[PDB]
Amino acid sequence: EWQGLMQFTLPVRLCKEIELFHFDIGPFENMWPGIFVYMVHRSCGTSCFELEKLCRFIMSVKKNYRRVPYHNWKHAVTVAHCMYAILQNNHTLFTDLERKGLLIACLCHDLDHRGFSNSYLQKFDHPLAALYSTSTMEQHHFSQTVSILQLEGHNIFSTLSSSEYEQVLEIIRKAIIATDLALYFGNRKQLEEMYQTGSLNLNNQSHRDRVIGLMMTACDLCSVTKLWPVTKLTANDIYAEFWAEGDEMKKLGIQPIPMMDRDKKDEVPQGQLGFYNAVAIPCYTTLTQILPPTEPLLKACRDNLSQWEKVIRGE
Ligand SMILES: O=c1c(OCCN2CCn3c2nc2ccccc23)cn(CC2CC2)nc1-c1ccnn1-c1ccccc1
Ligand SMILES: [Mg+2]
Ligand SMILES: [Zn+2]
Repeated sequence: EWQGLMQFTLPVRLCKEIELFHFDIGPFENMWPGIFVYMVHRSCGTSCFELEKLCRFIMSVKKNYRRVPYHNWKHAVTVAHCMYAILQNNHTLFTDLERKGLLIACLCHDLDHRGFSNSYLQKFDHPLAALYSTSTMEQHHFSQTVSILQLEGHNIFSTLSSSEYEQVLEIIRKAIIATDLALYFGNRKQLEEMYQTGSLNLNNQSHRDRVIGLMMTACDLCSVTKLWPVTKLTANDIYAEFWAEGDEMKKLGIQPIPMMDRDKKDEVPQGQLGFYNAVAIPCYTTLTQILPPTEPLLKACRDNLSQWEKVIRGE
């Protein structure tokens, strides 16, 4: 498997398309691992990682994604692609160390997801909630990443100094934890404050950390930035997972919230429209302000918002 990954070369017809923000990995399933390799080589360089070690890692990350409806291997690579697209359009702003870290972080950010939110795990006293009190899945996601790296021949960061090793793991850690949506709101609030006051400074490390976290949220939610046919289909996978969690609450004789209730299916468009307005639009708006080149993400999100409006209005 990993041996065949080393031999892979991306088709020429996709060389330009992959650079686009709205690129869908959808039709190219068996290429997803190589697509990641491609993005790493172009963004970090071919001399960045040992090829064999990188291929082992990717395949192990792959297998450690469960067959859940949404929080799966496809979502891992999709997010990793948005990160690539963001990094490619802001080539100067991010350090060599940040580029490696972020692409890996995105690929691993949902490692071994079960399809349950943190709320579910904490409410029903799951062992992971017993372990990680806050940002439950996210800490497990990072924990799984460290485990995969500590496997033999999987340590891709072995050619980096002890100091560079502890830096990149912290970059990954902060970035995976930043994918907790609960933390996004506070983060985006502070960022807008710093923008309008003009106190945003990318020399300041904690300001870098905030921007990266927003980038994470942006890359994580990037299903709302694809062409409508793709966005719509992915919305199905998201709700399939929401409802399965709701079903597990129903099995205990507990009514879930309408979002996780499949008997409330009809309100999905209005649910999306609100989510777009409250969460997605402000996310990409603030990101576009911070990184003008990422503007095609906001634009695409605007387009899907109006599609949802048309769904509600019946058009
Ligand atoms: O699509 C999303 C979404 O839709 C729900 C909209 N709502 C609100 C009330 N309500 C809705 N549908 C309803 C239908 C009926 C009734 C009330 C309803 C909500 N959330 C946030 C979720 C709480 C973690 N995230 C995404 C999203 C977009 C892209 N990735 N991604 C994501 C992020 C993290 C985790 C999973 C998915
Ligand atoms: Mg997650
Ligand atoms: Zn995610």
